[PDB]
Amino acid sequence: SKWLSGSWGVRLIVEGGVELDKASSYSDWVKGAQNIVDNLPTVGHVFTNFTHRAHGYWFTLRENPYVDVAKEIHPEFVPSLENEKIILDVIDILHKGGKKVILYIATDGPSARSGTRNNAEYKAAWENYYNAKFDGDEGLAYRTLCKGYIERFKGLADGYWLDHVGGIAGELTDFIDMIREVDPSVMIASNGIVENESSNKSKYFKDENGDDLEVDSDGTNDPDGRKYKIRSFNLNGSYVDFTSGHPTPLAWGAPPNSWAYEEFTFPEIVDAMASYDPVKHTIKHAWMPMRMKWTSPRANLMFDVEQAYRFVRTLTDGGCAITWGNTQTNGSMTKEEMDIMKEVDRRLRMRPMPDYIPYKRPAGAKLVGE
Ligand SMILES: O=S(=O)(O)C[C@@H](O)CNC1CCCCC1
Ligand SMILES: O=S(=O)(O)C[C@@H](O)CNC1CCCCC1
Ligand SMILES: O=S(=O)(O)C[C@@H](O)CNC1CCCCC1
Ligand SMILES: [Ca+2]
Ligand SMILES: [Ca+2]
Repeated sequence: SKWLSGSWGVRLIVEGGVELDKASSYSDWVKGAQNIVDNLPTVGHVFTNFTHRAHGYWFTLRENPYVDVAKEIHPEFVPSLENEKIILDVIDILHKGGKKVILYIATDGPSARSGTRNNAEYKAAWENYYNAKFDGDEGLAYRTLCKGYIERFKGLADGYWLDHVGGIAGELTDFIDMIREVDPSVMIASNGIVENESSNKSKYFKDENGDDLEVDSDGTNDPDGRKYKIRSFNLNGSYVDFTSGHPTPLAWGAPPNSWAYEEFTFPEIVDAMASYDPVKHTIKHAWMPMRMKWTSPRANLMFDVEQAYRFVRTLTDGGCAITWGNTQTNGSMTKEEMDIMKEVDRRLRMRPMPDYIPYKRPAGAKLVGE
């Protein structure tokens, strides 16, 4: 379990399903994986894909011991037999490079009742399957489909990051139970529902009256005046091993480099890990987008090297983990981001590591309550 504590990581997006088939002719994810290994020796872990980013009906593997997905469900759910080797080769390079591998799953699956883009044809094909073979029990159908791939990733995936969990077929706990039944040693994070041991509301920082804090301004030249709440990652739900780390949503106007994360979110979990008790606690982990969008290289890059270095240092010094939300082009990390990752890595290899520039509240940055 402990490998995640103090680890920093990057994302290598691998597409799934028919989208992987379409992207394979002009992309090389093997190069992208080798690129990470060769340039980022200090990186401890890499996030990549069991499903396509944010889409539960596109998988990175094809063959499945419990279902011929192409013949029984829909051919676009799986890549070609040749292209299913992409994710396997990626994992081999990362493992051979000494990296741990966390696999992303959009758990709302083909019915797409959460963040997966709705696709009527995909949903109908899926319903035809689970009604014919599972007599209407979508939850068991979905767990069984996924089980086949969890089985194939045994020893390859070191963890799983579950998204869209409010739309999962059946009970999320049954789905997590299924994973642990296949491989009880993998680390599991869930983007909601089972992280907060105390409640099913999202956890925000609060004042003495129990009201949520709100950022008013990010600084004198804040480009977006929308106020936003500040997520806490101090979450110890029993079903998960590490915190999902999803910060306040970008679409609400919360920048991923928010000063409030340096002042509230990160110090809280650094302090939590200072008392880490594996019997009681998750490994505290942050997944911070590099840009104002998670996966679009055209979105504004929100980190320079000095702030990215402080983010990684602050969290990993304290035994937390951090993952970057990197973007990919043609199967390799976007250059402008790799340049930053490389400079972070360079500094982390120095002995002593150089001090980071101290966090100071930006000019004009303030809470509503100030
Ligand atoms: O980074 S991923 O896409 O794999 C998972 C999640 O963090 C992204 N959520 C956004 C929400 C806004 C619209 C598109 C998806
Ligand atoms: O993904 S779904 O819409 O199906 C599940 C939905 O309950 C999750 N969003 C809540 C509300 C906003 C703060 C975070 C938690
Ligand atoms: O987190 S809570 O549900 O307590 C309140 C907060 O989420 C509402 N934010 C919306 C979201 C996107 C449009 C602008 C405002
Ligand atoms: Ca949807
Ligand atoms: Ca703002």
